[PDB]
Amino acid sequence: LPEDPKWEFPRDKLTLGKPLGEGAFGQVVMAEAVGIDKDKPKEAVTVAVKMLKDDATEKDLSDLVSEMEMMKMIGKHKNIINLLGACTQDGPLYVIVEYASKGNLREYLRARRPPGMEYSYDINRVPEEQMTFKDLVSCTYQLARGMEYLASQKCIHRDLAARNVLVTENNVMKIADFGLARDIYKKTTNGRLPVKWMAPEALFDRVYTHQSDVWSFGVLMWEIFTLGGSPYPGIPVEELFKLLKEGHRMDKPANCTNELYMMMRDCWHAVPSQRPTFKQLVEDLDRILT
Amino acid sequence: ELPEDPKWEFPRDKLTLGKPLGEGAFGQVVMAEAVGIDKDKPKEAVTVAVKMLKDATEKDLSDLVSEMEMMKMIGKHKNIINLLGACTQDGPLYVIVEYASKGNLREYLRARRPPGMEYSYDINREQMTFKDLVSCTYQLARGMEYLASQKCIHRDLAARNVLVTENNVMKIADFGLARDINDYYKKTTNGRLPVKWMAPEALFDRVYTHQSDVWSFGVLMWEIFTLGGSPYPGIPVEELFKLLKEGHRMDKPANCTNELYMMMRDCWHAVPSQRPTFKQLVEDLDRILTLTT
Ligand SMILES: CNC(=O)c1cncc(-c2cnn3cc(-c4ccn(C(C)C)n4)c(N[C@H]4CCOC4)nc23)c1
Ligand SMILES: CNC(=O)c1cncc(-c2cnn3cc(-c4ccn(C(C)C)n4)c(N[C@H]4CCOC4)nc23)c1
Repeated sequence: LPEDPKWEFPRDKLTLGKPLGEGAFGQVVMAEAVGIDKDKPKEAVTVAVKMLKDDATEKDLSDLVSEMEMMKMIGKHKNIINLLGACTQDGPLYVIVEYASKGNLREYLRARRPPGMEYSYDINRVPEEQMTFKDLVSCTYQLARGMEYLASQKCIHRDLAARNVLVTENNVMKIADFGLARDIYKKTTNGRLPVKWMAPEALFDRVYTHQSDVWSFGVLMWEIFTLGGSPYPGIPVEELFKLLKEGHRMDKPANCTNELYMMMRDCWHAVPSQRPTFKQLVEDLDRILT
Repeated sequence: ELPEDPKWEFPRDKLTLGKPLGEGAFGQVVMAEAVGIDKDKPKEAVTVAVKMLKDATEKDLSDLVSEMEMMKMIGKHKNIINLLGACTQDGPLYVIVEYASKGNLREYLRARRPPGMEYSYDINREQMTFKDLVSCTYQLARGMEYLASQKCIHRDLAARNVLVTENNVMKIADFGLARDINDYYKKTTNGRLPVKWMAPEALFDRVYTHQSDVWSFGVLMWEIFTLGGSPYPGIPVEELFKLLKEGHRMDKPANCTNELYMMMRDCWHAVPSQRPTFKQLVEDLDRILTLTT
């Protein structure tokens, strides 16, 4: 792998830590980096490094490099997990990205559900108490702002879901895993069946567009206002195909205004060209915030 | 097998292909004609250009589909090559866009330079005036300000990618193309080295913004008032990196007022946040155009 001084970070100044989780690209590990912020070059900063699992092929290795080199292309934004640097030449490939202390969004919302209406036993959070409606509309607004940035850079996400959203310690929403490569199932990875987030054109024809991500914004909105519900609850994958081309759609979440739910279904238009653009989603969510 | 969209489907019977025109990164574009593509006049044949694949991969098919469906989202404008229809489901994919009879701008301008002032041996054409040149820039700024408002970044704005219709309307083209993994870009594509149209911040950080699109507008202006000149004449690409961040810029073209050349340099501002918006470019370009004669 060629050198890149603009992005290279020395492994001496990088100290690994406890693992965080795993994804389609490998595993992501907590870490600390000394001087990764050039402005404050004697400061330890908490970071997350993305690396391969101990059983990955080179197909998986080029797919880690090809996400890293795409993260350099699309720039930085407040509502995405940004790239900080990399370790290339010696040993394993580390990819250093921003750290979000409050974890991922789906389990953040599930932990803050009302008593007796939990998803699973797990552990609840009453220091966090419970979220308000205005709380919820700004999380999607932040994500619309972030999705409108990625769309403007001609980037397609292909798998936008609440589990792939991350929360910083100031409750900032950060879209993650947007540079992954596309390689043409019933395999639940990380607790989710990804086919339930796909637009019909990507589910039946395996074709993706910025409009297809708009379909996956709609489901994301449904996850948010149900505080982490699971879409199409308990429906077999074999039946979603038939149910989808029949015109059936998900029901209106409680504690959610009609105009938001009528915005939810316009993302689920059968024709991609008929779905809203990210630009008007940002216009409408801003107006609804006040 | 591509999804349906009735509003945009055009029957393949009524479309008869013709001689090829040229190519881009997206495939080939070929002359053709379509009967009834204009619904208001349904018994009329209209000349169109259709974009199709060259052979090209399964990846190349998705980037045509996402360029076609992105052209539907950003709307229509007088100063861009607009989408007219498509043939999707029953055969190979055809994307039908507007036809500009006079070809691209760079060779349009080069064909119209004075005797003895040629760029190359091509049969010439009937010479453009100063008012001709300024309204040509105004039209293109109007088109870029529309594209910017729809959150669109061009990334490769050059005279060769502007086309002229039969009444001299300027139309920006290839604005919805997908972004791939970085071409060396130092290889001549379509008679130009695209690296000479890139802003330094997009050169050194490989990230594109609306402020960089203004930088390539400035280069574009230089192309126009030199009637199809070649930017940075005889400078090696390996030296252009240093030469740009050293502050060197192209010289003021003849038959071009000082205020236009100092507008050209404000496009080439070192600080991107300081370059003007297209919104302000059309406002100033409007002012220069109406004190024409
Ligand atoms: C499956 N992971 C991704 O897809 C991913 C991709 N790129 C960057 C990340 C990432 C970035 N900051 N970050 C912070 C944490 C974290 C912090 C505190 N906790 C626990 C103790 C509550 N977990 C984290 N943990 C995983 C575990 C479950 O969900 C996120 N993942 C990340 C994640
Ligand atoms: C990189 N080009 C594009 O991407 C593109 C995309 N979509 C539509 C076009 C297009 C639309 N109308 N049109 C007309 C002509 C033309 C007419 C008359 N001539 C001369 C050769 C006799 N050439 C034309 N010629 C090509 C050949 C040289 O420059 C462009 N291209 C177009 C172009």
